[PDB]
Amino acid sequence: TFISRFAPDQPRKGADILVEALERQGVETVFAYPGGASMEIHQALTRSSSIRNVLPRHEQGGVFAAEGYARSSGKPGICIATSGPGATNLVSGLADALLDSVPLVAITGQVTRRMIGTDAFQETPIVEVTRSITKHNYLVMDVEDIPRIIEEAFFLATSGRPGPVLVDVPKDIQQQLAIPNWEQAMRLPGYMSRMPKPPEDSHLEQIVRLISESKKPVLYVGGGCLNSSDELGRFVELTGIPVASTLMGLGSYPCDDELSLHMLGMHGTVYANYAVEHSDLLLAFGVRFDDRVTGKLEAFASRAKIVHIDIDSAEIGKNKTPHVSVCGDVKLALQGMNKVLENRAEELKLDFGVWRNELNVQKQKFPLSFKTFGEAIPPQYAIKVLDELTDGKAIISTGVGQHQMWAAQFYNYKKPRQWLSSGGLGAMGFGLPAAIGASVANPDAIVVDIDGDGSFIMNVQELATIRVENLPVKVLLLNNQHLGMVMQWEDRFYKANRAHTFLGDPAQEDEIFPNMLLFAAACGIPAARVTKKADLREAIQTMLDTPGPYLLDVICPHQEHVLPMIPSGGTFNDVITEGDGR
Amino acid sequence: TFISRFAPDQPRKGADILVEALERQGVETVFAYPGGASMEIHQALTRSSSIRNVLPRHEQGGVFAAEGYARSSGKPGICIATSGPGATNLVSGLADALLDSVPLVAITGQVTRRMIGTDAFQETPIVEVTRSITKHNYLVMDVEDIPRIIEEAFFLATSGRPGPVLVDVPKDIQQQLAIPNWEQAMRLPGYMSRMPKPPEDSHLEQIVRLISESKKPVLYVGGGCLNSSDELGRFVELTGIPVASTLMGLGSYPCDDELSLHMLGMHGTVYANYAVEHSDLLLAFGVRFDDRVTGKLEAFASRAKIVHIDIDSAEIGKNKTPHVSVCGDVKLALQGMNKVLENRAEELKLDFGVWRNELNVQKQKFPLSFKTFGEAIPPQYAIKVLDELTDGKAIISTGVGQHQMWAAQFYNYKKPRQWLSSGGLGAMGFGLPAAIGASVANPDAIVVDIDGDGSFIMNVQELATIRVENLPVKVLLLNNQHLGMVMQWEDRFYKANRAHTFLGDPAQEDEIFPNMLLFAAACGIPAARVTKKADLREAIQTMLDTPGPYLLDVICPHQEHVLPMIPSGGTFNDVITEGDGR
Ligand SMILES: Cc1cc2nc3c(=O)[nH]c(=O)nc-3n(C[C@H](O)[C@H](O)[C@H](O)COP(=O)(O)OP(=O)(O)OC[C@H]3O[C@@H](n4cnc5c(N)ncnc54)[C@H](O)[C@@H]3O)c2cc1C
Ligand SMILES: Cc1cc2nc3c(=O)[nH]c(=O)nc-3n(C[C@H](O)[C@H](O)[C@H](O)COP(=O)(O)OP(=O)(O)OC[C@H]3O[C@@H](n4cnc5c(N)ncnc54)[C@H](O)[C@@H]3O)c2cc1C
Ligand SMILES: COc1cc(OC)nc(Oc2cccc(Oc3nc(OC)cc(OC)n3)c2C(=O)O)n1
Ligand SMILES: COc1cc(OC)nc(Oc2cccc(Oc3nc(OC)cc(OC)n3)c2C(=O)O)n1
Ligand SMILES: Cc1ncc(C[n+]2c([C@@](C)(O)OO)sc(CCOP(=O)(O)OP(=O)(O)O)c2C)c(N)n1
Ligand SMILES: Cc1ncc(C[n+]2c([C@@](C)(O)OO)sc(CCOP(=O)(O)OP(=O)(O)O)c2C)c(N)n1
Ligand SMILES: [Mg+2]
Ligand SMILES: [Mg+2]
Ligand SMILES: [Mg+2]
Ligand SMILES: [Mg+2]
Ligand SMILES: [Mg+2]
Ligand SMILES: [Mg+2]
Ligand SMILES: [Mg+2]
Ligand SMILES: [Mg+2]
Ligand SMILES: [Mg+2]
Repeated sequence: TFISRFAPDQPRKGADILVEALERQGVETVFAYPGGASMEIHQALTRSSSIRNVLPRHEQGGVFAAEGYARSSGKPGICIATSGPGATNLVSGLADALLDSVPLVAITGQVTRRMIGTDAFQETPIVEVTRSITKHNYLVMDVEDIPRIIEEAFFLATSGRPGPVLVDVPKDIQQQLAIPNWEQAMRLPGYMSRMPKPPEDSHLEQIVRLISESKKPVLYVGGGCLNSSDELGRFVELTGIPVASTLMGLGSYPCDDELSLHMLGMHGTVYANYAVEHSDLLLAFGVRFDDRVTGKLEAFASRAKIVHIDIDSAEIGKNKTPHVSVCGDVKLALQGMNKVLENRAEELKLDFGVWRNELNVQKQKFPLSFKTFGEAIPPQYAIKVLDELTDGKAIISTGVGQHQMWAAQFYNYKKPRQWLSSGGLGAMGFGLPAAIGASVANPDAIVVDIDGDGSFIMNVQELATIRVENLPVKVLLLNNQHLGMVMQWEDRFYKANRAHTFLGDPAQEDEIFPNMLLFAAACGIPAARVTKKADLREAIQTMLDTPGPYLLDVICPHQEHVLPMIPSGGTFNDVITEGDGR
Repeated sequence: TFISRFAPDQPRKGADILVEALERQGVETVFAYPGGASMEIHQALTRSSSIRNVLPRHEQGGVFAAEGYARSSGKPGICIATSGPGATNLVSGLADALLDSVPLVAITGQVTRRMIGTDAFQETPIVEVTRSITKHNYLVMDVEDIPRIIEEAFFLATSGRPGPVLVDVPKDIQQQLAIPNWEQAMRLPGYMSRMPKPPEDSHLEQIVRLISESKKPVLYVGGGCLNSSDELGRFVELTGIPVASTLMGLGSYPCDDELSLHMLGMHGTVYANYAVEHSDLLLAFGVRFDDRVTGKLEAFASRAKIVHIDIDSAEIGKNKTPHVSVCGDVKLALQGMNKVLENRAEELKLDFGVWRNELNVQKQKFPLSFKTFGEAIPPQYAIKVLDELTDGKAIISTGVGQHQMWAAQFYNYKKPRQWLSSGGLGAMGFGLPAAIGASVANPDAIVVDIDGDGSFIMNVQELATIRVENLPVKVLLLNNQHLGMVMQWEDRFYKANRAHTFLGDPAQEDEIFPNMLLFAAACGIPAARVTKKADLREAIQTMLDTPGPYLLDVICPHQEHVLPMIPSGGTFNDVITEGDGR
């Protein structure tokens, strides 16, 4: 039973109704940067005893923190910004949350209703701007609509295929007094009628039928399974089907497991892509057949009967056409199939040991590998050490590029929501703010941002946030002085012709530039650099053991390449397994 | 006569046609951050001998630098970004260029034409996103359209009311070979037919008629006069009409002049707003009657006959209704009126010395003023010293907030395009990147970014750009540890209740946090802090005299308030002339 801070017959500002609407949704933390058009909302926030604000240093930091909070917890992330430049600074995070299906509620102040459309001070038509990069959005045109719109926004952000919802609030509405009605019905008839039903036995029985008729089945699991860890693990017990995972799926099934093929796709393992190439049954659970995974679609799982279970009917049959499909929550489908697989266990007698052995041979002939050169630190190796000293139990966020691939390849995620990474939009500068949100949501966890030097500098101002919020964020900075992934493509496809990929100072080209230790020092954050592989284990242990935030600058030879690699639009037969920038 | 690097019968990549299209427009400098979907464009850029790239550390830095380049030079600023997160990171700069009418051409890489609409890797529907915040934009659907679209984009960005134009280029189009045709006609029939004619004598003669019948005329000049410095100065010679200027107009008429009323509006001088309040003729040249200037519209220039000259007919009669108008280039109108005023000089005998004296009394009773407390540095005073040691000849860029108002109030701009400031959107984080673009366009000028500690940290990563580009950018950081302007409004309208406006570390609240000197040190930029007013003159001289970039952290009491202040929607009779946070 909720207790308002206001008498139920007492008028209060729209801003106060908006904050109480958040309290009534269970919101505990928001990421809010104030300005003129949201001041009223900030004033109302100080009157709340149950909502904490984490002040970022840039609204892009605020929205990426909100995403970290959501991805690391399964709760919606809440960001708040002023009008105009506040709102436009959210845009990369909105697009990012929409592409990765992350639940987010973004609230923007706006000029007054009578000023809308007049090229007013700090006016942006943010509802127009963000229509194509949000799941839904709203312009509040009457203070009495605030309760319903906030309720609809959380409902839409968190139900179905999750995503971002933006709510735009004119300053005059924030100031208007009213008595809220907390019992209005949501006004979403179409969306609620198009919500998937629980899966039917008919369809689940057909999937189990297909499994029992198959000799080479592969599971293809993605971000849709992040709430299905238990059900999926049980399903693999009852079937012994080996598991390939997308970049968004990492940790749905444990990486340190004998049935795990690890990641498939452009930079997937040779054995994961082999499994899919030669499978005769493809169980695609919570995946969207993106071409970073599939390569050339006609060549992808070309001898497989394809089962697709997705909560979004628009995904089913979009790129690849399944033989069987379920439109619904993969968690319910797994539960239902598990009962069938348990009851008919002795009748079914499922054994894929011959397929599993065929894959385990590929696993032994073509494992993930890296070279050690003299005493230079291999980035791959630094991530393996971090895995060992954290016992695969850290929350890992990353930037985008080679280090992101290595954080996926060389750390064994044990649970979903340990891995926080921008996959569909691939936004640099995500890792540090995302780690801020993850640490706020999981204040007892080990939180490590595995970052690149180009990604890290983009939202470096959030080091200040980490300090004043006294968050124990660890930064494993893999520093190769380049835009590594663009550099790799220059090496393989442009004859190593460099086009603006070097991030250091060309006037002193053998100096580490910038000196990231001084960024940390500027914000009172302990830091160290490590250059020799022999010093790595101790350096990483110091970072872990030192209380509070810590930056470790890990210097890496820049000629490393992420392998394997299927070029864009290619087939398994195109996989590249050797080479680097030397 | 232009010399291609390609034979005129030789096919080359669309990327190479795009770069040569820029060369043919006279482009010398671009601000380009590479990614996968723009790599081809970056490769083609390295093949150009005439185009230099300035690599920013964040695309928001790139676009704000492009704006600095444009505002400081009168040329279009050119920024280039990859697809997806590259493109979304431009958005605040696009909206900013559209609100301040800054010419800008933004080029974004895009996924291939067949991938558009498939939720592809790093795909953003950027043409949809930016339609309402650009003057125009384009999606290139055929390599043969590149010459025409680039020509149209520069034409639209620079003609008429200038603004940003975005061009979105699919990666397959960048790779396609073709032979460009450099002689296609622009396809802009409607826009070119709606282009204003040279002003008619009928309308110019009526304006001079009104002047000669007036006893209290005021000039109200804005960003539209930035190319009319000579004509406007001559016009003031022939008429002796005193000049009030908007924040975007600063320097069109010299600040250090006896006829200058300085800035009008919410934070205008008492005498400028008085002049307008009591005028009987308002000459509104290159201004858009924004309500940061007008306050309550009915009360604004309520006894004046209003003349409005604007290049955009949509502005004429929008907010205030003129008695006379010219739709056209204010530079041509001034030239035309100057001939009339010269020929009929002895017949007209214009003398407003009685009005000018009435204003000069207001100038003496209510000048701009500040308090000095002990040995604390007044920010107002620090800007006056900078004015003196630079002889009012520096290019000044700023962030947004109190320091922005003080940079407008206490520096005497002598020419247009010395002042680079975000006025309509008011985007924090603009000052440092804008100074980068200004220094690249004016490599011999004194370039000073007068910044606040909240604005400065937002794009602090561009310190790296300044270093490797070896740009002599000076940073006068006015550091009050707060979001000053939001703090001021908290003081006057919310009983000093602080809602997330303190930027320092509350655990050690009397320490300067962060330590901006270490940000500069991280990027190899000389820096110093100054805290005592007696040390200010020397500290600023050191910054000016030390070659190359330099950061000066100027510590300021946070209780300062920008005065005067007409509250939003108010009238002259509401002006606030005293008070602060003490
Ligand atoms: C540099 C770089 C390289 C990359 N290379 C690779 C790569 O080699 N391999 C790779 O896998 N990725 C790679 N990507 C990531 C990539 O672009 C996509 O982000 C990823 O492939 C898509 O993940 P997904 O298929 O799991 O779909 P998601 O984006 O995770 O979407 C989840 C899907 O499940 C559905 N869903 C959600 N909830 C449920 C539910 N309860 N029940 C049923 N369905 C549900 C949604 O409707 C959607 O279809 C790379 C990214 C970058 C930046
Ligand atoms: C914190 C803050 C406080 C502010 N307070 C103030 C304030 O007290 N005073 C103030 O003035 N501003 C203030 N502003 C700035 C403000 O919001 C607007 O940016 C400014 O008032 C508008 O400038 P402008 O009228 O010159 O129009 P601009 O934005 O400069 O537009 C120029 C106008 O001229 C036209 N034009 C362009 N070229 C030509 C040409 N060749 N011939 C004819 N017409 C042309 C365009 O069509 C347009 O109508 C403040 C901003 C901030 C961030
Ligand atoms: C905190 O410092 C400042 C400064 C400033 O102008 C310099 N504005 C704002 O808030 C706004 C932000 C955006 C639009 C605004 O316009 C506005 N808002 C109103 O809300 C009631 C009324 C109004 O009357 C014109 N104008 C306003 C505004 O508060 O005027 N805050
Ligand atoms: C499927 O076939 C194609 C063809 C093509 O251009 C011919 N583009 C794309 O998608 C992209 C979309 C966006 C960026 C792209 O470049 C890119 N993609 C990467 O995927 C991980 C990495 C990378 O590193 C530089 N560049 C690519 C890219 O496939 O080149 N796919
Ligand atoms: C906001 C933004 N701008 C540009 C991007 C385009 N990309 C990339 C890619 C893969 O999307 O190909 O396009 S990755 C990348 C370079 C990575 O820099 P690093 O972290 O310091 O080095 P690391 O050694 O790769 O770990 C760029 C420039 C991007 N995604 N986001
Ligand atoms: C991207 C962005 N986010 C928030 C903004 C809303 N505003 C402002 C305003 C005037 O637009 O009122 O809204 S000014 C301001 C605080 C200024 O920080 P400072 O430079 O360190 O301190 P100074 O002492 O004022 O010089 C904020 C938070 C903004 N405009 N841009
Ligand atoms: Mg605002
Ligand atoms: Mg069947
Ligand atoms: Mg080793
Ligand atoms: Mg790097
Ligand atoms: Mg790209
Ligand atoms: Mg008349
Ligand atoms: Mg003094
Ligand atoms: Mg930044
Ligand atoms: Mg400040």
